This record gives sequence, C-alpha cells and structure tokens, in this order.
Amino acid sequence: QTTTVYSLEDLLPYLKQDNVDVKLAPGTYNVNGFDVGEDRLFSTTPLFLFEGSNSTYDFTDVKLNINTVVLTKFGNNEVNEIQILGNNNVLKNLKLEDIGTTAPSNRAQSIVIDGRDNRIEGFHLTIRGSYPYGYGDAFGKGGGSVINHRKHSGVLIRGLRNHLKDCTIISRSYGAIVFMQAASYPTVEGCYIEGEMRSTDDMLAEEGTGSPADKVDFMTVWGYKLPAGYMMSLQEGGIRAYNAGTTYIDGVEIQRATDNPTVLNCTIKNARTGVTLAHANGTKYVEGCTVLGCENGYSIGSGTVVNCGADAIYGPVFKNTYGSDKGYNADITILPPSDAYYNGHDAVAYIGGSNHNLTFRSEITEIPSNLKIMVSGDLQGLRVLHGSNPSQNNFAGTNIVLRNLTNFPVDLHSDSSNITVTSCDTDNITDNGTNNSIEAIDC
Repeated sequence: QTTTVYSLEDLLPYLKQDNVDVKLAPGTYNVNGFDVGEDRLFSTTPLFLFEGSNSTYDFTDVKLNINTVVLTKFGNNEVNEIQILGNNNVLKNLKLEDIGTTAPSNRAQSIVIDGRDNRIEGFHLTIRGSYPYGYGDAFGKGGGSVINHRKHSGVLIRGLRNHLKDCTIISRSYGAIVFMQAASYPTVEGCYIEGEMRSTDDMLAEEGTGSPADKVDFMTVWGYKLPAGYMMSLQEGGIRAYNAGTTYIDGVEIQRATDNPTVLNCTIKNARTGVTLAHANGTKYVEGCTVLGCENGYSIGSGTVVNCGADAIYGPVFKNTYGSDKGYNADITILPPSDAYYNGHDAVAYIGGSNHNLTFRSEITEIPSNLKIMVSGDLQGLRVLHGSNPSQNNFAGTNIVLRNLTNFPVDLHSDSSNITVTSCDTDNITDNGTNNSIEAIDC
C-alpha cells in the first residue's frame, strides 16, 4: 500500500496527489545551488509544496541537506523549504539540515503549515543562514530597522488544527524558531527547541572593529545605545503567536490572529522567549513545559500555565505583557540555573493586569541579590527602558493572588492594589501598594 521512491525527483510528483502513502528510501539527499533552475530539480519555491490531502509521507532514516545558497536562488522572493497546503496529511521522521550560513536574498521559513488537520512528527530540523546574525533584534526585527535584516525562521504553523509533535528544532539563525500566524487551534507537543545566546557586553566589545553595530554606534531600535549587562538570544521567540497573519484553507485566503493555541510537554532553550501567546485569542493552555536560559519564560496574556518550569538566569520566568492582561492562571516552578546567572532585567517575574492567580515554586536557596518578584513598577527590561515599548512596562496590578512558595523577595509597587500575597517569608516583602494582604505560610 506504500509506494517507495529513491530520489527527490521521483518524490515530487506525489506531492500534488491526494490519498497517497509514500516513503522516501533511507539515505542522504543533497540539494545544491545547481538543483535550482528552469530545467533543474527545483524551478519554484516552496521547494516541497504538499498540495494533496489525506496523504502520508515517511522520511525515516532520510537526511536532507539543503545548501543555504538555495535561499538566494529565487530572486528577491521569500524561500520556503516545505509548505503544506492540503489537509489531513502526516509527514514524519525527516532529518533536515541547512548547510552553510548564507543569508536569504529576502527571507526564509523552513516549514510552513497551512490547510487543516496536518501533522509533522519526529522531525529533526537545523536552521542556518540569516542576516544580521549576532545581535538578536537589537537593530530591528520588523520595519524601520537600524540594520536591515534577512531573517530565516523555523516552523510557521498556520491553518486549522495543525500539529507539531515530538520534533527537535535547532536554530542558529536570526528568526523565530516555532511561531504561529493566523493559526486556529494549533498544537505544539513534545518538541525540543533550542537557540543560542550572546551577551550585550560581547556585542559592545565590537567597538572600533567596523562591525555593522559599530557603524551605527550601537544605537538600537528601542531608542538608546545597547546597554551592557544583558544576555540576548541570537534567535527570536521559541514558541510565539503573532496577532496577524494570512493562511490558506480549502481554497480560502484568511487574514486573522492566532487563536486557541495549546503547548504541551515542550522544552525550549536559549530563545528570546520560552512560550509567548499573549497576542493569540481564545483559550490559551500550556502544560508540562521546561524553559531554560531564555530571555523570558512564559507570557500568555490570559489562560492557564500548569506544571511548567523555567530558570531565571537570563530573564524573568513570567511576564504580564500589558496592563490589559486578565485571568492569567499560572503555576510555575523556578528551576535551578542551567548556567551562571546573567540577568540584567533585575526581576524573576513582572506581574500586572488584573484577576490573576499565580503560584511560584522553587527549591532555590541562593537568590541573586538583584532578583525579585515585581508586582507593578519599573521593570529594567532590555527592551522597555527609557519609555521604549511603553505599554509593556509601568502598569498597574489589581486583584491578584500571588502564592510565593519560593525564597525570592517580592516588591509590591505603589501602583499595586488588592494583591493577596502568601509567602514562605514575609520579612523580604516590600509593600508600597494599596490594600494588599500579606501572610506567611509554613514552607
């Protein structure tokens, strides 16, 4: 019942067909610059466009090496390795690696999941090739950049009820690793997602070298010179939902925000954020995740974070995104450090908005002297200094339950009100707010 093919060339015709079961034979397949052209293997991007429905593709023991030169072979167009347009497809076990570090002519996405009821499982993806690489978003992630970018992102989940399951996604590229645009009921489950980090001090040491950042005197898009003392990811978000986007389902082009995302049992390491879903609508649910060495742990805006952990070595484990946040229910374990602390944000959590129920647990006994749980106040966050991103800082918190089962101190700013705090110790709580309740608990 399964058709086995032995070349990429033989594989491609099956992509336009419905109801097929195909296996690409174990082996290594290389895609080079010479494979792109009019009479070549790939005359268009996306390279692999899955247009059929109700099909299964088995990539067990297949290694697909794509030279990043391919990212420049299509003119000034976005290049995608895989795009799924059809429905009810299952793609499994592929090991895909970007070879070299050549940047795109415009931008690239490794995998794009449109349509409905699709699943990608057991993939091992390595993402490379982007510009600039080494600054994170300090010099621009969208329009009006200080340094123009050529981004290369990992898995873009769109469509309806699309499912990423048990994949490993390693990025050494400036771009989001797993992200959602116009996705309805996307699920990310059991994935390992990993970027890498660089200190702003190391970036600032490019002074006098003639680097791209040296040429702009390290002036960031946030309106100030890049500050020392922070650890940045070279990637964008680990798992991030966007509030805009376009998707294609059953012949229909759809422009909408992401809605109803679910993230289960994922591990995210060294990205700009662990799980950020505040811009998604509907029900947000995050369970069983581990976030290590990210610039921010969990920010879902509203919904449930349960049985999740994050360490605090490079940024807070928890951040309310806006003063409009409402109904954020979270139980987060502050994990032992995965490396030495280098947290310039001076906070393990920043809490605001209203009607939250927050529990923090930890076994940590050595508390860095700069780290505290903040309810309201002036977060010293890399991107929210000096009035930058003003809606994401300096906002009030009201009617919040805060169960602090940790040794971390708590600072309730004067803009806090009706905060019900329970804590292992009350001696390290500073309360400058209005009508707050503070009670001790035994352990």
